[PDB]
Amino acid sequence: GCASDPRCRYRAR
Repeated sequence: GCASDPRCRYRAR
């Protein structure tokens, strides 16, 4: 859900 979001705890991509 918040993978593309850098502010999220978990960062992907």
